[PDB]
Amino acid sequence: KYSIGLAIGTNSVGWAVITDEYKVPSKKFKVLGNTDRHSIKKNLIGALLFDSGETAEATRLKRTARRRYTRRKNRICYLQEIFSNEMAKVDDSFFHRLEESFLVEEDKKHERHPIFGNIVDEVAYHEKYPTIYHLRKKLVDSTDKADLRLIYLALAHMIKFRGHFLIEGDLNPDNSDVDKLFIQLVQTYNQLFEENPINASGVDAKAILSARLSKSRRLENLIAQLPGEKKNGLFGNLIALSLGLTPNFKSNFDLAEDAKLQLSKDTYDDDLDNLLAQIGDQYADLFLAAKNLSDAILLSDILRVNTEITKAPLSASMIKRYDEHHQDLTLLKALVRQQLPEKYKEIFFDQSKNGYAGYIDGGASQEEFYKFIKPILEKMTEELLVKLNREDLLRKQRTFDNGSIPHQIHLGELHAILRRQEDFYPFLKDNREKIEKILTFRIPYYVGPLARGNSRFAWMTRKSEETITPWNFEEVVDKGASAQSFIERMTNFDKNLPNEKVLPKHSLLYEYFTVYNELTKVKYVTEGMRKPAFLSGEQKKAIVDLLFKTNRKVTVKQLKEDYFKKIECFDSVEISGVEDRFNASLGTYHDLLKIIKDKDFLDNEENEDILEDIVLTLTLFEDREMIEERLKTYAHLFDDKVMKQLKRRRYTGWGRLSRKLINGIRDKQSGKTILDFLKSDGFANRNFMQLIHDDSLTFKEDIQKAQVSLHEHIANLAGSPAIKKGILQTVKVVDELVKVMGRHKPENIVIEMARNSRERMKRIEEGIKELGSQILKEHPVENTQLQNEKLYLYYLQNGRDMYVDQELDINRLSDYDVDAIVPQSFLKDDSIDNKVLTRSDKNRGKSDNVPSEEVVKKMKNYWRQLLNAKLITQRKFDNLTKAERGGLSELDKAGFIKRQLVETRQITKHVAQILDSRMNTKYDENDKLIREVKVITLKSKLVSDFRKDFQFYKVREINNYHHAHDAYLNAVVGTALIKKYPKLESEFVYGDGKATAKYFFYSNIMNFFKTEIKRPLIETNGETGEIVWDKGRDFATVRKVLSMPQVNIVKKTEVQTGGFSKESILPKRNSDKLIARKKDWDPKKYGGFDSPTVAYSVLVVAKVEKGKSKKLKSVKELLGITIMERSSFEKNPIDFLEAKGYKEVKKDLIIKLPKYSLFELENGRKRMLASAGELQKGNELALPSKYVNFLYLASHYGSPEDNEQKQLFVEQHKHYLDEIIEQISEFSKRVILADANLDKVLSAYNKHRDKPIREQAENIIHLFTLTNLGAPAAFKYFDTTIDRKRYTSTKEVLDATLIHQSITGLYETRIDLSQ
RNA sequence: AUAACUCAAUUUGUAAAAAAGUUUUAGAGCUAGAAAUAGCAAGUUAAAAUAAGGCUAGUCCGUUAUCAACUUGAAAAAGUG
DNA sequence: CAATATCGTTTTTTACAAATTGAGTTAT
DNA sequence: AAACGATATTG
Repeated sequence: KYSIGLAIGTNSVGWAVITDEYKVPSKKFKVLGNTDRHSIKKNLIGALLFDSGETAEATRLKRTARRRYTRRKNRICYLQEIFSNEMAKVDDSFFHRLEESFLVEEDKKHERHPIFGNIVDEVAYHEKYPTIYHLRKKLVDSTDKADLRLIYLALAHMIKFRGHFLIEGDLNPDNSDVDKLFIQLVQTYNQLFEENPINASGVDAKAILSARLSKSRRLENLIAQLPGEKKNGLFGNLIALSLGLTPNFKSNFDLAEDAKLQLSKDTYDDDLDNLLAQIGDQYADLFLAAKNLSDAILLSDILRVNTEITKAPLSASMIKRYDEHHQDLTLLKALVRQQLPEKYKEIFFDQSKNGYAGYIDGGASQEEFYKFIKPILEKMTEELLVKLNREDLLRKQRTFDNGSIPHQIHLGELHAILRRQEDFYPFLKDNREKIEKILTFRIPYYVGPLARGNSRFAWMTRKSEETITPWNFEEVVDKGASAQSFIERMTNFDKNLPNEKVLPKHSLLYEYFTVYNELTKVKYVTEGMRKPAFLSGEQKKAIVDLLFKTNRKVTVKQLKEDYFKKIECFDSVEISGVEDRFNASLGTYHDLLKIIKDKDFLDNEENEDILEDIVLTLTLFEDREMIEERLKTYAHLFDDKVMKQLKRRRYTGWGRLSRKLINGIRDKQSGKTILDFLKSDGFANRNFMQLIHDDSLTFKEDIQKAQVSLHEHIANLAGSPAIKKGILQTVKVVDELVKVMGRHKPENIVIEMARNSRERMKRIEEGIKELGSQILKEHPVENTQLQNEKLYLYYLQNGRDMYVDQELDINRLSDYDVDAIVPQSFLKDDSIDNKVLTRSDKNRGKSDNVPSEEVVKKMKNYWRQLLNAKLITQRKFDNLTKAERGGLSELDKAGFIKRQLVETRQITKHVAQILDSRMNTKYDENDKLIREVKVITLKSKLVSDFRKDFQFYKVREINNYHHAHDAYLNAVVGTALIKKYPKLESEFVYGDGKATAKYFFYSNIMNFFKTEIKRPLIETNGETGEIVWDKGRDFATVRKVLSMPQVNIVKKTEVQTGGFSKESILPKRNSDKLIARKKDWDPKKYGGFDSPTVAYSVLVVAKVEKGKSKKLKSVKELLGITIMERSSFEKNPIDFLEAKGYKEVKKDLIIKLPKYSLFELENGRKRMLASAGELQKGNELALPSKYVNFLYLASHYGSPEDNEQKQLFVEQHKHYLDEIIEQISEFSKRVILADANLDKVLSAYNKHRDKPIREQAENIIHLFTLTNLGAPAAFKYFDTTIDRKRYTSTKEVLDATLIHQSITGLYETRIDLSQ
């Protein structure tokens, strides 16, 4: 009877139904409602359109913040309860006056002045401590009893903005010694390098190093004062290290191995060892003197103050900003009074402008302020331009860059103060430790929410049932159980033994397994032997003992040279399981050898269980203390020093397989586990896959007896949730396409699926740094410039030709080429991973393969550097060099040309497996599946070529029909292919010398559609002789369907979700639009929110009052039920509406009208709801095919003959231009009703009738955005911007007819809103 | 087409933290003038909220997914041409 | 009532598991 | 990152 074609997209599912002649049936569907019609004819073609599914990411970030906010509230709430009793004596109303600081005087309960509750004290406080940092410093330094209130403020400010937790352990501020500490580096160097000492030279390390520039410059500046020493010289890189940077010590010391050290990465103790153990331990006291100068200079850029003057150098640093800002602003006033007085009001009164007023009172950033007076200053000062570059000019203390500041330095003052004032307040002494905890304490990430079983999100497990707090957390939260659950709730079960947890990737047993499985198919021959042979049991264990347990990685060259030669005495050997080196390696054995320094223990086979628990622990837990905790049992087996280093050794990653599978389950026969068979299987050297599939053994069936919704099922898949929206809708479409054919399943279903600025500047910034290249500090760029492919590429290649070797010219990009590495005529990859910039695609070598071996030779060296500079990926590097493995074999070639029309994407196959198992559900007599329906899958190239080649052209911007057209051409091409070539079923249909013919064949698979290349009019399958294509009638019946104007389009109506409103918190204003940020906060006094999201409009017919007397008038209107209001409304719709003003509401006439709800009006004009307030265009323009194809060609400047018979088609049919405008205008005037817009278009067209046919078509294609279904949008007719006519009312709809559609549009229910 | 491993890149989902930003109030503006309006001085800080809120009352939850109509359902979802 | 213009919270860091794509080894 | 629905402003 029939087949179904689908096109699955993120915003659309197009569908078609086709009969055996490739025709698409029409049919009469019932039409429900209260209308004149009881039926309608509908062609079974259409498309569902829908807004994108969104990721949970924004939802998550909002969520994680919501919680940061409720918890910083409880921090202050902890602090305040401690203070309550002694503060209820100094000042009854203090913690209240704070609470209501936000209220206008009128709504206040206590005195307006928060701190002291009168004007004279409050005024005085502000005079003495302009900023809270003034108060922080005094409270830390001073010894005087201080006011409980001024103490409680300093403390809360520290707790309420406690800075970051990115450093572990304790930070101690101690500069002062920087000059002596630098001269200890220069001394404890010149000891070692006796020959060529560095002149300490009274060089000002102090200033150069604690200057306010970058690290990478403070370095240049410091080797600038050192004569005849390079910034890459040994002392050069030490200084980079002392400064916090990541330098590379390799070329100094002649190493083959990279030696980079970041003092404040957690592997520094292990990397320095790896170096020192290579260069000698007589260099320990050089990475020592560079650590000493590091601890005095770590926090330069935050501190800016000699810590000899104050235990409070962070606040002092801030008071410094204050004084400077004051000093500099006094001076900047004076200077403007003298020199540019006309412009003074502007700078200092005007908040509109980014003057000092716009800085302070407006909304102007430091950046925008600094951008405004750069000019003014130099047109006038010398010192202020110094400060503006440094970004140090009229600084505020609360700023975007305080993200540096660790919780440790604020804990610093927080501590100082308590110590100071516990001398006077007994309760600050008794509670000093509670209060540092509030600053200090932080729920560990591996615990998560502190839920009591109303958190979907939560997993932590309670050691008790009390309330958790920063002080009782250890004793009430079972942190270990939680830490474990954090990881184990996310890890895979062994798919094979689903009861069993996958082992740690780095499990000693796991690695043994991984090596054996790979060592059991290593073959080898000598000269003497008749055939290549597997390894013997005995051999493996000797290979494993001598090679795997002394080298991290074992080479084939080690195998030949180190085992065979020196244990077998073969001068020759030919190995056949591995290449170059062994994929598997006992990574963990050597980790543990280097640490437990006892070979005999790791081998000893009774230690197995323990060492498998040590690694599990090293993997489950990344908290070093908890690791210590877990490892405690075994303290007795290895020295103090050896536990200190086991705990630091952490692992991540999980296996794919369990312990039971590998070395647990036995063969009944053998009493041998898998690992036993890998370790020795005699003459057969069976491998895991095999072992699990050979019926000679117990294993396959020990496994088989261990095995096991739709919406749930689709959401559990792996891909964008955007495409998973398509997937559901495509299925739901298919079930209505089945219902519509009277519950008859198709013979066939055909599915095809479809496929910035910041991340690029970091890829280059980082790239060029590591490369030691001047190109940035020589042609600065910005984030948004690198969206130019050619510019991006130029910079990713160090301004250098990828195929030649020679600078390129930033000013000649437009003359050079973006060549594809593996050519575009194999791989339709057009990403950075397959593109290169070069002065011509020529220099590549052959058009017909990877870049030549000549080129690979010359360039390889550079490609490596770019690879090492993360300026090319491994994928790109590997393609680039592939010519030096014979490049593209005539079978790799064939490989890709099949890949071009065969879907390999996992997600598409998931789609097919679902549709198959849903269509095919009945079993035969021998009890295998009866496959009633074939699920064909197609790449999107087939139907695009098919469209190019027979001139069924597509132009997306005309209307939404092409989604449906593609799905029809998918059912057509799809069913034809597997009619003509039933053997391609193995490749396209879901379920269970030669290379050049595979190519030529797949290359040409689609020929049977054509009459010449000479093929017969009628095409047939040679075996069954069934008809597959009648070139004399079938191309005609395609052209019919394409030209068919009534195609079923349908926007998915959708209840809106997300933010209540816009986020912006607006000044006060009289306006019923404004929304209360909290119940008591009338926005007429406090400001608040505008722009709520309508979750859905709702038709109210009721009565409202009118005029002084409260005469009931009668109304029918659309009321927008906002997202906030939604839960209220649904709980009691009448009550909600009554309180809005409505009366005698007719509850049975209440229509939910989601976004997009459809309305047909007067001349088949349609509108779709956007809001209770604004309508969208609801009509499609059915442009004739002749005009579509005209517009394709015209706009598009085969070969010369056809690219001429189709250019002479354009010139001959130029009447089509005026005809196409005539079309848009009969439509626009019937349905769009944008008089002035239509008339600027008519005008716009007429002026440009004098311009090439190509140009005039490119821009008629833009005119369709006047006529496009959905929200109006701006477009240009040439240089004529035509702003959007919008429908800013929903009244006209209120007596129109509501159309309620099925997903397919086929079934309807039209209601005639005249009631 | 599947399975283990290797190397790289990506995607999805979760938790813990940070800095700003905004909004009201507080930080006595001053000297003229009846008045509207001038001149000058000031400005860097702070409290609080940061989805309204919710009952389950947790140092929890609140912006993802899912949604034609009619009948049936809490619901998912079924029945309906 | 209709044309036109303005508007939209931003950014950091740490820890982790899972698919998937695609170059390679070994296998059903 | 737009796009498009909410606002104010404006004619």
